Amino acid sequence: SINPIFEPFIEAHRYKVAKGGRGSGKSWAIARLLVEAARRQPVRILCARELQNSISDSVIRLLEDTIEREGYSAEFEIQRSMIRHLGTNAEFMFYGIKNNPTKIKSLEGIDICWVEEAEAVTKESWDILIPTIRKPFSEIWVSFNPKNILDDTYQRFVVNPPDDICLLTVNYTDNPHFPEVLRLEMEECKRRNPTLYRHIWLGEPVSASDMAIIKREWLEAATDAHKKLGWKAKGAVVSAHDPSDTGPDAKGYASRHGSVVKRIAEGLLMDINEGADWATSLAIEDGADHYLWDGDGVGAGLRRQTTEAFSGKKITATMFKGSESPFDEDAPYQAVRTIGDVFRNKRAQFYYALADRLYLTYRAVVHGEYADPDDMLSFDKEAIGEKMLEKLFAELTQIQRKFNNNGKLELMTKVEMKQKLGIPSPNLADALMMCMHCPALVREETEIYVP
Repeated sequence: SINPIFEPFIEAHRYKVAKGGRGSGKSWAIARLLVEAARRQPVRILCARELQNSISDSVIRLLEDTIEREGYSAEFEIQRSMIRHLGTNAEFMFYGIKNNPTKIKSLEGIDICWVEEAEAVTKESWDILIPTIRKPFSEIWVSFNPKNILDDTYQRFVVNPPDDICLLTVNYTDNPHFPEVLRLEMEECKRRNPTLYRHIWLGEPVSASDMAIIKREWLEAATDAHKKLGWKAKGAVVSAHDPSDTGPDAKGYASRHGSVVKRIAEGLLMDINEGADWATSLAIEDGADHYLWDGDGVGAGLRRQTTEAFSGKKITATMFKGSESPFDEDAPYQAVRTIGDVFRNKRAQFYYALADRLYLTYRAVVHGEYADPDDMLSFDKEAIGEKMLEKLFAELTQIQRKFNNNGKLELMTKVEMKQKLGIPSPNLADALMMCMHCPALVREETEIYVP
């Protein structure tokens, strides 16, 4: 008998999509149905995936194992990159979309395309693949484990689905032959990191909390926004350092030139002094006029080393304590209510400064609403590097408001984030937040003055 949950995939539908976490057996279910179809119809079946650096990355072994398991071996011809039924002449072929877009576009007579590990498939790859499956009554079958809700595959098939889709959600709980080997992994994870367990094993996509303060779409708009809207970085250079703690979590550094972010860096396997040396050296390299570091924890004693590093250079050095009452707390709140009435503390104050800059930039880029570039924020992608930029964005989107019994704005602490969300401390995000603050007044011709 075939897995009953997959019965709807036997009926005709243009799109057949199965999503869920690990151990659901969905790929085995799909392999079985395609083998049974191949035994009965002269179908050409394209097995596709985002990247196929070798044939061993494809589902070919899975199909062979399926054929052997059911006892169908004598019905088939097996080659390194082809399976063919000797009765119907049905054929399976295997290509990576990134690897052979030309070959894929040139394929004719395809009846079924199975895209496996489809969470890896990019918008560009879908746009290439889908128009090629153009035979009347041809079908696209898709199996994936959700990553982020905003990823193209999830958007394309779950959020804004096409006409004539059969969507199944299947997890290990729907697998009557869930392997003990996987049950062992699942329970281990469920206990150790409940949030991660829901993502990996219950197939829950990563999505922004309703309490999140910075949206991914704003960060995308803000990427190279100075190029998009055509302005240049003007202002002081501000750098900041998050020394993390005694644990493994990477240290953070961020630097900006006025409204344009120019560097985001991580500091691995450093003690507190190595970290401060690294960060102050980066600030010197970046031509910083102002440097801040988090002194609320392990960084509380770094003033001496920091000021010594800057000896002979006019660089201001400010210990940032996110737990303190907001800067200028008795001043009117702008954009009888004071700054202190609005924000619980400096961490909230400056995260909202960041969020505000980002939202304004988004409104400018996406909705064409004018804003002063000084009040915006752009990420210089070429300067920062795509890799570090993505790391930063993945942290920023998890920063969350928490309920406050005095109606003030307050955020979850990094310790709370680690404990509830099961993620490392967001030290890149915090480093960028700290460089929102410029408390030290200076001019080339004057003293540094801290009011």
